[PDB]
Amino acid sequence: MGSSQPRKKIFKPEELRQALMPTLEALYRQDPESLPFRQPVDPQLLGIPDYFDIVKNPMDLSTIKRKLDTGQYQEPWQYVDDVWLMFNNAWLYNRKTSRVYKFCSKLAEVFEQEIDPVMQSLGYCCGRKYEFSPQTDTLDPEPFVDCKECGRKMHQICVLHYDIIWPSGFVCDNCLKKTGRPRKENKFSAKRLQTTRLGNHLEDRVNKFLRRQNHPEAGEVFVRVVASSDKTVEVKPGMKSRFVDSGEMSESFPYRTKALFAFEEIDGVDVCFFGMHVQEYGSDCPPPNTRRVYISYLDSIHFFRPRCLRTAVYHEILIGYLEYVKKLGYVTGHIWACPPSEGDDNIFHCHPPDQKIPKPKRLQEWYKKMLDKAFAERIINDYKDIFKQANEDRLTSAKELPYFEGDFWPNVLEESIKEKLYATMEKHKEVFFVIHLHQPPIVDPDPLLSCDLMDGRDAFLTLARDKHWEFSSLRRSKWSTLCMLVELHTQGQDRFVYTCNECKHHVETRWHCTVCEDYDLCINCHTHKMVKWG
Ligand SMILES: CC(C)(COP(=O)(O)OP(=O)(O)OC[C@H]1O[C@@H](n2cnc3c(N)ncnc32)[C@H](O)[C@@H]1OP(=O)(O)O)[C@@H](O)C(=O)NCCC(=O)NCCS
Ligand SMILES: [Zn+2]
Ligand SMILES: [Zn+2]
Ligand SMILES: [Zn+2]
Ligand SMILES: [Zn+2]
Repeated sequence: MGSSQPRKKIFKPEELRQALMPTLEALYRQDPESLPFRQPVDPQLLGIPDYFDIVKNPMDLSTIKRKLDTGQYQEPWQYVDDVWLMFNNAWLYNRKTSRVYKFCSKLAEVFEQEIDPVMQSLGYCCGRKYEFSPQTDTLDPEPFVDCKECGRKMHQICVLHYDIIWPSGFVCDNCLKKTGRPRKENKFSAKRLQTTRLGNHLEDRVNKFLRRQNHPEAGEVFVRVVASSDKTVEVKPGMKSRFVDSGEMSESFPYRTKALFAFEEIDGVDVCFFGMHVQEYGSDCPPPNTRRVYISYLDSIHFFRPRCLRTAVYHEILIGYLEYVKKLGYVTGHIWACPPSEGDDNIFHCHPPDQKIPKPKRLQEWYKKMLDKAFAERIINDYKDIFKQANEDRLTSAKELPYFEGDFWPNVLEESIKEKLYATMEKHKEVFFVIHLHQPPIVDPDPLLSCDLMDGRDAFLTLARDKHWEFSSLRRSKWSTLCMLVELHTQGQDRFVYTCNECKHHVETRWHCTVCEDYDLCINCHTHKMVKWG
């Protein structure tokens, strides 16, 4: 099998030895940790005939030193692969408690600190071996790209390369430094996602908050509504025969759902750190859901910089949301603060293994502090839990409880008719919040964004699981954000028509304003320099 690549970087044996072997020596210097690894494992000295049935490809320091002196290593990645094979054998065969397993983890920490600067001075991304997390014996490997000039294999996630953005292929950073040419701009950014009044209100609120709270590490935050659509929730069959047939409740309740995400600039690239679905029941929706908003789902990835401000910005985003719908005319908001089930991710496909998933008491304090902040700034008038509120203006019927898609209470009520209910309600009081924000109709000024990927939380989880867009680390979150944003930019389902903001006519050729969010004067006629678009 043939392909062609003439100006490849090829390394002569001694260049490799001179560069690589200072790391193999940093492993030998580890005493006693390197001692079980200086020779090929001998199962007849150790009494473990299992071993060659479990470790199919042995490797050791000495074998690597041999290969490195013979020249058996053409590229540095083959060396790197062989030391990680050594470590992976040990980590596999021995129990996580044994001595050797821990020796290995020390050698590995040494190798990680030594091999990275070396591999980068040789013009590579790192010296790690990465594999994706297990899903549902084998693990899937991270992907590589080759520099069309070097031929040097790099980690696609390390260099953040994607052909859709850059279709003329991957070109290493240095070869571009001789090239004179810099990277051409990534146009698929979060900032360049279609703007909305809701999004603008939220990002405008957080960014002045972060400036008022000067921090050098913080980057800009972009908040984007990436989907909204009009849906209905049908009352389920038990409650169906008991109240819809009677005409006491409408058969279904219309609402608009919106999905919005926040991104922060970190190391000069977009990182998605927060995501949220909401349901908004307007002023034409029948009781009991009239003029109500509900927070369907809330998820987050803890890499916001700096850590000490992450939660405060999450609260402001939520708080900004309350400020926005209150002004548009909604009256009450509802939060179901229920923590995710064990193995279940909300929105993001692979949270960091060490991000604490909170207990419901912690989570309820969390929503409590956020709401207390909103009350203080006069955005919320006040808030109580579900039982104190139901009892406070009485209620005797199941039809007076707000009825939201996927919420707990519709399903408690469905289960109730086959085979006391106030007892079912009071047990979970603290987990369900009712928020009082405060008449003419509510009119949403934002248009509908049709986006199947974000039409509810399942499509994006599914797609990321297949494409391995994990959010398990900063580097992996950067890559998943990169690809998420390409999906939002290029496969949404919305197509855009252009109108003259002056003459109300459809425009093709037009003059577009240099400052304003979306302003296009037709040619047939504003205070800004304009350039010609479309
Ligand atoms: C709700 C959320 C956005 C708030 O995040 P947050 O402000 O960073 O705080 P959390 O409630 O996650 O945890 C904050 C602190 O408590 C700690 N903590 C959280 N859960 C813990 C647990 N199970 N045990 C011990 N400590 C815990 C964390 O380590 C963290 O400490 P730090 O400042 O040293 O890092 C986030 O937890 C999240 O995305 N939750 C997952 C899904 C969820 O909330 N459920 C569904 C919708 S509400
Ligand atoms: Zn790498
Ligand atoms: Zn190159
Ligand atoms: Zn700080
Ligand atoms: Zn015109």
